Amino acid sequence: KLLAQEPTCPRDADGRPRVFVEGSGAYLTDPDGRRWIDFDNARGSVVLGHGDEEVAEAIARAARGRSGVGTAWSPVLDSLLGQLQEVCGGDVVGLYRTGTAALRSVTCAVRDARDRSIVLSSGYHGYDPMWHCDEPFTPNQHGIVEFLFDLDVLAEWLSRPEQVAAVVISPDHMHLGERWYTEFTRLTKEADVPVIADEVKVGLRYRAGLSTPLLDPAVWIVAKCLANGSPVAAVGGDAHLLAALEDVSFTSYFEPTAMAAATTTLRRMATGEPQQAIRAAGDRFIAHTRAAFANAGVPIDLAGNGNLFQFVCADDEVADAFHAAAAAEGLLFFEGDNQTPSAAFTDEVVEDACGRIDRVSAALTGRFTDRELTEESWYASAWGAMDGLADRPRTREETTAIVERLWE
Amino acid sequence: KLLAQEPTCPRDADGRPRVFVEGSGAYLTDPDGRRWIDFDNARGSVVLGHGDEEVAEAIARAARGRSGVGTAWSPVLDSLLGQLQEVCGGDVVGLYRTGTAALRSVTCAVRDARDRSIVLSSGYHGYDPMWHCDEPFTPNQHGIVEFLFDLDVLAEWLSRPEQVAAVVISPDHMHLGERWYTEFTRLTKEADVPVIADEVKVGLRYRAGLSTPLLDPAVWIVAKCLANGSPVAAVGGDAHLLAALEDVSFTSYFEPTAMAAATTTLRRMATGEPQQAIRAAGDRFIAHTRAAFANAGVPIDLAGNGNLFQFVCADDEVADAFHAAAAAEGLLFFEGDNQTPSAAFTDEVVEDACGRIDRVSAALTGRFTDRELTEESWYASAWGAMDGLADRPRTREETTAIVERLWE
Ligand SMILES: Cc1ncc(COP(=O)(O)O)c(CNC[C@H]2O[C@H](O[C@H]3[C@H](O)[C@@H](O)[C@H](N)C[C@@H]3N)[C@H](N)[C@@H](O)[C@@H]2O)c1O
Ligand SMILES: Cc1ncc(COP(=O)(O)O)c(CNC[C@H]2O[C@H](O[C@H]3[C@H](O)[C@@H](O)[C@H](N)C[C@@H]3N)[C@H](N)[C@@H](O)[C@@H]2O)c1O
Repeated sequence: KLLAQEPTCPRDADGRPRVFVEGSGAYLTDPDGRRWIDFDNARGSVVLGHGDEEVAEAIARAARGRSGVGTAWSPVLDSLLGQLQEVCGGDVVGLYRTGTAALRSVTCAVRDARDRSIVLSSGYHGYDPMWHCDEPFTPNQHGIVEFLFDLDVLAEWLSRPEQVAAVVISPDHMHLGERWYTEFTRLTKEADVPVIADEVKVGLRYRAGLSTPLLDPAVWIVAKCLANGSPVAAVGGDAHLLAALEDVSFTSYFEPTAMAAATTTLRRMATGEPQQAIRAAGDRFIAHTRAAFANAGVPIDLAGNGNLFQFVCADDEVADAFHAAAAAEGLLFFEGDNQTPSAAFTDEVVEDACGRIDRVSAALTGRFTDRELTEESWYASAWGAMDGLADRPRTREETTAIVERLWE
Repeated sequence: KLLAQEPTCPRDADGRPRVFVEGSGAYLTDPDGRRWIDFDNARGSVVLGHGDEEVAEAIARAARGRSGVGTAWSPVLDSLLGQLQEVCGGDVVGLYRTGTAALRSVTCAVRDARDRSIVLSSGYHGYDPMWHCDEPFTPNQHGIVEFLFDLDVLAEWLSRPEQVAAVVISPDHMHLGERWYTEFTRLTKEADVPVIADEVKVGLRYRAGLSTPLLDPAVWIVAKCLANGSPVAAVGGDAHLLAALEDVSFTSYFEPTAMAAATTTLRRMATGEPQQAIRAAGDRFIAHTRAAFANAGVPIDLAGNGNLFQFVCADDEVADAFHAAAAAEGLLFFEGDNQTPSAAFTDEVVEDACGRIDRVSAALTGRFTDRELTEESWYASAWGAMDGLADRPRTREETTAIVERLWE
């Protein structure tokens, strides 16, 4: 009753937030003492594991004033800014406390520098009202055009490039591939329109760098993979497009525990070693789960890879039964969205999660053996996770029909 | 050269950031080993003291997952929301990572609830471009009218009340008195326009509550005094005006170290004891300093009280000389803005600081003896610290003239 906001979090079947009282590594403990395996991981921001020792020791020293104070520039900030630039590229870098803040600030800065009114957008960019819209493919009141990753619509808007300030996309790699990114970049280069790569979720997710070399971003944003859940986002890119960032300052800019979490996490993420380990362990869990369901005739497949994957169910009913069965075994999934294991998802935890998937499979057998994975199932589950249209061959009339089905 | 932003921080006379390696209580240590007394305190967000051990212990435990994880609701959140509603009041509460984000979210929500386009504003509300304006007393492109705490301009805009969604003010108590607040509240009650009290700086600063009972805010925001520098801001007030906050969610919402810092700090700030101790200690420093300058012919006075005060210098040459002399003695002032001691500013620190101020006064004696504080000195100093016009008697044409001198 007290809380005016509606934060995204795991919720039970009746909509009330699931309470977890402690966590460590890959395991969460609920009030009754039951241990769950976390695949949500603070919506993908805990990439090293809950309570990671090295980060925790750095945070504790920073809370005791040993590595700088919030009053002033600290010795470690230069190394943070320098490594961000080495890993992600760009002329200049900037820092924020949320992805929402970073996305609003850089989009306004790029719009100002370009002196053009229209921004074309696909993917989620945060909660700020500037992104709200009543319908896709047309400007909202802030000049933003949602194009749902549809390149026919994008091509049309870019055929009048004079008025387009920038294209901002949150890249997805479960449902968009080489073909889509090659044509996206071809179109934007032809229009000479700068691209803002919103890599809040996928920046540093797959390797020590941005998510695909097929994109050529003028500006990038990363956050979830940067600080093991502490509130830090970073931006970088072309100096003239980010000129307006000179007016950005906020009180907690130099707060030392966030600085400790970001520097300690980035030094490790910049080696690529956590992403490689997560990839191997997650790949094993995916392969085990895919074969389990296929052998038991459960109509649920997987998209993505070990770093970032999602469940594709034939229908809503299937997804509901899956989610109840998963919860009963102590698997904590981000329901209808993407699963992002952390480095704490070791070989032993994989074994444990596979045993829990074995029991979910056994609890779903013979209930939905008839149902097929239709094109409708693939678009609906992709729409939940990457917030637009999957790259699957389709007619223009089919685009309209999908959007009519799925738009909120 | 890497940073695209210009964060507010102590800088030397050439504009380069002063670097500090470590801090404990009221003392900072610089790279050369010199100890400085901090009056800036992360722009007033460190109210207990750098490295406060009780907060550090709670942060360290939270960093190890001992009371919750960023994935999910936990009991620490229930207690925090309850503590906020108990100290500040209101129907509902919400949380943010910065004062800037909180102010933008509540202002948009209130404007949408009121279905009116004009917001009247005084004081600083954060870095977001929605507050940028070319001229005072006229609506910017977002419908916001800056009125610089001038109640004659406010009365003019409230004489046409039907299009005024809200009045948002950052209360000042160094240069605005009881008479200002009683007339402000009378005018806004008469127009039936809700008041948003931006108490990011002054909320809990002076007592265990908001800054003055002479305001009747429909919505309040606090931050600086909440978490000893960790990135937490809170809002609350009338449920119907904050209904759009149901759309607010962000990835780090459940981040446990920030919640640990806030619950621990707020528990101490809710007793009123830290603010009483700071008031007493800061008052002793102010009295000593005012007399040191006065008895040496140095044209520098002080405004405010022990919780929050500022220097008022005859002119900018005096202020520049004062700031250079202060840094030479290891006093770390928020230059040209307000000083906010922490609870680590104990009597032993007061005595040290008074000796340093004696040396500052000695360094300035004889340089500026023939200069005096004018009304222009008071308006210029107030403008830098509270971002509007001091409450001194003046006509409407004198207001225009002062603003023409000070508007940047
Ligand atoms: C790509 C991207 N850009 C910006 C942000 C905003 O960052 P902050 O949260 O730090 O401000 C994010 C945030 N990612 C959160 C999830 O967004 C989508 O899912 C839904 C959210 O769960 C919900 O809270 C929103 N109201 C709607 C949104 N569609 C993604 N499906 C999910 O994968 C993300 O974890 C970015 O991801
Ligand atoms: C009252 C108030 N509301 C909102 C904010 C924004 O909070 P966040 O910083 O967490 O986003 C603040 C912040 N206060 C910081 C200082 O602001 C003013 O000082 C100047 C700033 O330092 C500078 O960055 C700005 N460009 C201009 C601004 N005038 C206050 N004078 C200073 O006293 C504050 O400490 C609020 O204070």
